[PDB]
Amino acid sequence: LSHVQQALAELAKPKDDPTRKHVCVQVAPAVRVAIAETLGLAPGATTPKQLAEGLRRLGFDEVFDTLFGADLTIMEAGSELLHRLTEHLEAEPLPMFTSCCPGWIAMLEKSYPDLIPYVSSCKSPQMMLAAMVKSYLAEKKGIAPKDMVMVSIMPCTRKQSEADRDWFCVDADPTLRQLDHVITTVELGNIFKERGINLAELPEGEWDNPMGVGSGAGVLFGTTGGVMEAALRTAYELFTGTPLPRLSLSEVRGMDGIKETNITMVPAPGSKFEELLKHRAGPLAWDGGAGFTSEDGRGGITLRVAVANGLGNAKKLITKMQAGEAKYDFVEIMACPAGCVGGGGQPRSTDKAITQKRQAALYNLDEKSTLRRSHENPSIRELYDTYLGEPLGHKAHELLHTHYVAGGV
Ligand code: SF4
Ligand SMILES: [Cl-]
Ligand code: NA
Repeated sequence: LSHVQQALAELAKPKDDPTRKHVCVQVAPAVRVAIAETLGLAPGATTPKQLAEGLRRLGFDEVFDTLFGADLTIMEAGSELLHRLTEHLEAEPLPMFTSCCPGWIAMLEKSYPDLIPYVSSCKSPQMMLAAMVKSYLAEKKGIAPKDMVMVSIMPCTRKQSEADRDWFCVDADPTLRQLDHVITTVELGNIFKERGINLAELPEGEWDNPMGVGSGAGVLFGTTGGVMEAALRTAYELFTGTPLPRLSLSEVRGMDGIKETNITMVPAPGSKFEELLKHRAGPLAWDGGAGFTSEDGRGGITLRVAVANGLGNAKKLITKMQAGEAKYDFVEIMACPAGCVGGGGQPRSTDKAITQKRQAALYNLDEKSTLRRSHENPSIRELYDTYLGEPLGHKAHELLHTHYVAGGV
């Protein structure tokens, strides 16, 4: 009856049982780093492939990395940000708010419904991957979507409410969910312990590529800095023709839980963006944007970015934004004070710095030194080229975008 119980019941069916479904799991990075703590070990003390092996030992037919879903979110959100910028340069409002945290989306709908048009229409990484699995991958494997079960392992006690939004379903049948069951880090750790599975003693397993062909997880080596940063990078690099380094946000004096950075953007020589800047020179009192110019006319825009952690802190930021005392163009609100590594589904620790330890072990040092870019991922390129079309296009909109409901759902 619980979602854990339903998922385990699907796995309990022998693989050759005529009523067996194709049971898929996707795993968030915050889960991978914290799951070792369920054994009393340090964050990161078990490897990603040990976790993949453990999941395969529970009976999962596919084991996916949610980072594949995040590459889709980066493609869509980066394009969406650049589109809003483009529309505003040529005279879907700015500022844009990210949409990946369901705690934020719940507060948005209930308490700030007038802000709905400013929020990204992107689904979350877990929902984009789920939508893809029950469309593209089902078709590829010749499996009816109703015979697919999608489970996510999340650090978050709110991701089931996200998955349960009614229209996240296949062909307007609300009982055919894109994402069926969410299991938290601690629930999964309990499942392993109840079965005598010790992740730390497992051999390395393998990931499956959600494209259904090829080796590995379908995500390239390296790190992005997360969906918000990589969406910014996508827009910035197209706008300027120059690389965006890893960001370092600074604390905002006088506002708890708020960090910021300003990103100066000069359009690439000969680009449409350069043309737009030169030729064409609501609830949130947006100031028409920050810009700069030089004596010879090489002008640019300055993108003002904020991240709010904690919903109380976000409410204070929104108050200041409405007052015009805080001026931002792109804002990420996450409900958890420490972000997802400190989510409500994570192990409890006496270590006041456990979330710092989780963040540090979240990706290895070799991968942290390497910046990767979602649009360079051959699996992502193939999916757009042969199935989705263009970011923000009709098919991408259908599978990967969503809407919001004033008053909540
Ligand atoms: S910040 Fe917290 S509530 Fe929001 S997605 Fe992450 S774990 Fe869930
Ligand atoms: Cl997600
Ligand atoms: Na594989």
